[PDB]
Amino acid sequence: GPLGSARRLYVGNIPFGITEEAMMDFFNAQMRLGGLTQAPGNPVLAVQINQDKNFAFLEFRSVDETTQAMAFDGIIFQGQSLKIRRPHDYQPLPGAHKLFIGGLPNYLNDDQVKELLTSFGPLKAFNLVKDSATGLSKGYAFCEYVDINVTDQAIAGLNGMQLGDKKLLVQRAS
Amino acid sequence: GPLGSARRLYVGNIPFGITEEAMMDFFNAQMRLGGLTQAPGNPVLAVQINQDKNFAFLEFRSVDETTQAMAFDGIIFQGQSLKIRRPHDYQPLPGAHKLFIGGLPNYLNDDQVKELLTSFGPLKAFNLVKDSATGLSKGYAFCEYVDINVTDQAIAGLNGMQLGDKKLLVQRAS
Repeated sequence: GPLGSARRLYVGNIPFGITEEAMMDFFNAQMRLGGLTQAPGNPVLAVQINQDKNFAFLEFRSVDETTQAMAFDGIIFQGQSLKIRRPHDYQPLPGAHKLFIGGLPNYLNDDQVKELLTSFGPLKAFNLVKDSATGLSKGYAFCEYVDINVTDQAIAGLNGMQLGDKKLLVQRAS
Repeated sequence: GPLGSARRLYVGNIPFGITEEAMMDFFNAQMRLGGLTQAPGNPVLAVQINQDKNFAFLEFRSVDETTQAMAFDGIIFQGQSLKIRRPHDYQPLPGAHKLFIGGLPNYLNDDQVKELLTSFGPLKAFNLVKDSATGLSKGYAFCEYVDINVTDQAIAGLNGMQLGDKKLLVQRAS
């Protein structure tokens, strides 16, 4: 559900043969050295390793320390660059990363506007704002990417871009 | 398998007539005497002796204790100085020869993908990655050959291979 999986992280590319205790000790040490821990003690409570598919799940004692540990993505552990991700059934709340897109040509329809956006990744929400009586586009839209990490990429790739006689605006809607 | 040779050592210059039990007793006693054990009990599980060529292999219960026993090179047994070495197939960096196989037709199952790989020799590890929900192949797999010397020939033979619709990507997984 909406509040599920908030204290766990997926860790991929773990070093071959590593133990759960070693992984646990490494992350707890890094949390402390890196200044990511928010109270005395160990933020990582447990590590569950799948040796066959070479991945682990970390369980944290708190929601906010789980979030902080996302910053370890790519950290090198016994020669291996670790892949750190949210669990697949973790989701931010609806609208958390809604985008505003302004400066669109009024003659473009929904699908045409969406084509520009979906080049960065799939969308879980989209609406092109139209005049209700005439059905004509007002030249701005909102969207949300399935993968929320795509949000900053769309902004970086589209914001301030030339588009016809306009300069496109793409920013977080709140 | 990979770690299997991480728990063995070669012993040379063994005196004539020595038994496997006497050798096992000797090394367990040495490990305990040196304070080199990381748990109660016996670190050496088994000894295999070749009387004709005057050598033995030791098998240990743990990777760390095997590494500790490297310190016994030159140790005196029945008046003779023993030669202690890693097995020739010892892997200093574990997983160095794990392969990634990508671009597989998504209808192929475990045995079919293995049939492609085993033409170059027997595997010690294999897994085809599947969607846990549907049980359907994601179109990539990992493996490890029993003989790591075969690895580069497999890459040479399989990488870039046209497989019906598909082109295979075969490389060290890292």
